[PDB]
Amino acid sequence: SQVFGVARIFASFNDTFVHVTDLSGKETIARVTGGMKVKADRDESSPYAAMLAAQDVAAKCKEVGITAVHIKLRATGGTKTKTPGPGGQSALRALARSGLRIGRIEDVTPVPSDSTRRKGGRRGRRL
RNA sequence: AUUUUGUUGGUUUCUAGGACCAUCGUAAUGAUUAAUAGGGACGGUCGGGGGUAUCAGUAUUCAGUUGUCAGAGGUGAAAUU
Ligand SMILES: [Mg+2]
Ligand SMILES: [Mg+2]
Ligand SMILES: [Mg+2]
Ligand SMILES: [Mg+2]
Ligand SMILES: [Mg+2]
Ligand SMILES: [Mg+2]
Ligand SMILES: [Mg+2]
Ligand SMILES: [Mg+2]
Ligand SMILES: [Mg+2]
Ligand SMILES: [Mg+2]
Ligand SMILES: [Mg+2]
Repeated sequence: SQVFGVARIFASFNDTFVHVTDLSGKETIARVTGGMKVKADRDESSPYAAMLAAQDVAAKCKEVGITAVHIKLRATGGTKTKTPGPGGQSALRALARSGLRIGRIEDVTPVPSDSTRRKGGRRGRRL
């Protein structure tokens, strides 16, 4: 039927990565980040920049033959936050509205079974 | 050692006295509770109680392979990087 890639979306609170690979993930097809669409650091992770980033990703996918993708959304994970950034929601909707077909969706945020010390110190970051 | 042998040393038998040792007979012969104190034993347990080994788990970082290409990182915004 369709030809599937894998859209590995890494949405932090400082940027948004839209990365489409093959099934194995060893072959990169298109990688457009929210920082390639704006010249201000403060909105590299904006929903607007993620939508533009996803459209460029979707456009590149079409000329190579990728007609559908599976979604593997992730946050920063590790010792840091597990909730996805604001750009992860926009890049997914933009991909679906660009004529690309959507397959399976999964959260693949790396989650420790209790692990390393987190930055900030005992008293946290004081603001 | 309490008396007397006319008498003082006496003298050791004698007398009597505790103090024990044996036998027999008397006797209802002789051991307070087990504290909703405690200690101990025992029986099924119950615990992320402790120690010594042992087996996971993903994560972090670093490295090896790869894949693409312009930014990545970080913040309230940036910059050092
Ligand atoms: Mg940023
Ligand atoms: Mg730029
Ligand atoms: Mg410090
Ligand atoms: Mg405060
Ligand atoms: Mg006389
Ligand atoms: Mg008792
Ligand atoms: Mg026992
Ligand atoms: Mg896992
Ligand atoms: Mg530059
Ligand atoms: Mg520059
Ligand atoms: Mg950045």
